Amino acid sequence: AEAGITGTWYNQLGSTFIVTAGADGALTGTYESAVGNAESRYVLTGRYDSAPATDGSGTALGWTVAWKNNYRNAHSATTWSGQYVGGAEARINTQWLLTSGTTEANAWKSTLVGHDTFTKV
Amino acid sequence: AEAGITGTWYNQLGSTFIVTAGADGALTGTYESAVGNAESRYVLTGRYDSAPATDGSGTALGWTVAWKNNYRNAHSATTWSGQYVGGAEARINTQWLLTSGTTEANAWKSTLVGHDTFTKVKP
Amino acid sequence: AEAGITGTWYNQLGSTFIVTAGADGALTGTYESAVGNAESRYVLTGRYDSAPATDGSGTALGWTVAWKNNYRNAHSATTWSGQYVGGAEARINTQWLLTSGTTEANAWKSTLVGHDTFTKVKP
Amino acid sequence: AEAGITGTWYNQLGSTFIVTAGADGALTGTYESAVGNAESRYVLTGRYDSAPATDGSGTALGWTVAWKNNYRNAHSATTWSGQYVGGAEARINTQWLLTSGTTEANAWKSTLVGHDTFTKV
Ligand SMILES: O=C(O)CCCC[C@@H]1SC[C@@H]2NC(=O)N[C@@H]21
Ligand SMILES: O=C(O)CCCC[C@@H]1SC[C@@H]2NC(=O)N[C@@H]21
Ligand SMILES: O=C(O)CCCC[C@@H]1SC[C@@H]2NC(=O)N[C@@H]21
Ligand SMILES: O=C(O)CCCC[C@@H]1SC[C@@H]2NC(=O)N[C@@H]21
Ligand SMILES: [Cl-]
Ligand SMILES: [Cl-]
Repeated sequence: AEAGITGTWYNQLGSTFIVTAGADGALTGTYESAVGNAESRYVLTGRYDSAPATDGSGTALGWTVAWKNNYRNAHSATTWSGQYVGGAEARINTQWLLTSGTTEANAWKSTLVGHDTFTKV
Repeated sequence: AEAGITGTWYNQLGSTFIVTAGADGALTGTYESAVGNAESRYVLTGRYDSAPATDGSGTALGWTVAWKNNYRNAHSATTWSGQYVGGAEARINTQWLLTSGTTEANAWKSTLVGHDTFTKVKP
Repeated sequence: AEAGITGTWYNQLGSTFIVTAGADGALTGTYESAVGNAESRYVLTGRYDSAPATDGSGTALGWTVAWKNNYRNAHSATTWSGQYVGGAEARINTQWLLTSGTTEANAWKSTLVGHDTFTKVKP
Repeated sequence: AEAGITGTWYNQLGSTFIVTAGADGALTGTYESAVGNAESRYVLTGRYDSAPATDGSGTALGWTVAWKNNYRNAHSATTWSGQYVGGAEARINTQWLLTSGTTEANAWKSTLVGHDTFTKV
């Protein structure tokens, strides 16, 4: 179920995700990406489902980062959807969608999809 | 888009999205889905990139809804990633990922993908 | 759907899809994209699940196009996964993944996702 | 570039992918999944781009499997889109879409998305 979601997590690209999970299902924190048109920290907000089921399943959650801060504005946003699994080795396994603002003409290629796995290691 | 995004929006399935965009790039609201293991409203939170470009580009944004409220708990969460295009007929075009909590064995089938188009209602 | 799928189809972007469905569940044809780093026709191959169900369910199918022909090489490939719904107005609703070849460092940005709806033309 | 794509590959679920790559860009073979409403082998057909670029990049490719054979018909099809990287440890990194045939009513939940990594180990 929910619990040790709060913390500093890192993914395979070396990005850093620092989050706080509130008792009612809210997620707040900052994100720093190791790749892309990004630099320093960005604000993130999400939600996680605070009453996961009791057949050892993961806890579903998701969050968003709009890539604008006081250093850069990449006119895009990424949303990560996945589930947390705690235990000896806790992991957050996600799939994400990165949409950039385009003109109608380029709207067909506005969205990248990928997957990231986060650990506190 | 903060004034332009704020409002009531509906999508092709008949689901309702009520949102407020804050000066800081924040999006907060409630979502009511016309389909699925959902009932009543659910809280949503997201962000939108406040200073787009001039030009006729869309404003990127995204939000999340964990499908748990006082009436139902579906143990899943959906994230919508898309762009807002304003105008007389403003629209928000998105693609979404719906992940259900699963055992490690069934994790390969935990995520659904789709796309929704939202139309804003007057006011 | 083998007779129903066989034909010329166009999607919202103005791209052409000419296909033949074989008794064995095979799909073979050519694709012409209205957008992207593409020119002329490209070969496509796919499969479709020949014995659907009775009922008013769609026929699942999917196909791939590697964007290389005698005129252009974009070093990318797109796969479309969707369902065929026949009737007077038959449609093929799909979601696709377009992967470009990259270095390991840029692999995180190698795949685009989208959705296309195709309309069959008479004959 | 292209080359040792032909062979028997296995993914993290233990599924087996046996493919033959033709000199003009065709891929043919069989697929056996370790999970899902599937059993025994299924026919697969795909394409790979036979002239990848010369900045050590992967070779883009994709293939499809309709899940019907003489044992089962799951009324679905999966398409894998990704790139091959050869070398000491060759890998095929993909993202896939699994669409099941549904009624219009259930069309919103007809497609699963996931990612698989294949090795010859
Ligand atoms: O380039 C941009 O548009 C802004 C930075 C995007 C970074 C992406 S989001 C998904 C992937 N996971 C990460 O940790 N960073 C990249
Ligand atoms: O069934 C669930 O797990 C919760 C309800 C999911 C409803 C989905 S979210 C994406 C799509 N868009 C909608 O408006 N409703 C469905
Ligand atoms: O630019 C490329 O790499 C090759 C052309 C890609 C065209 C894409 S495939 C999905 C979408 N549907 C179309 O008909 N065209 C675009
Ligand atoms: O259950 C079905 O509809 C048929 C079997 C699906 C097996 C899937 S395809 C993606 C993932 N990768 C595998 O090797 N098998 C599963
Ligand atoms: Cl606010
Ligand atoms: Cl044939």
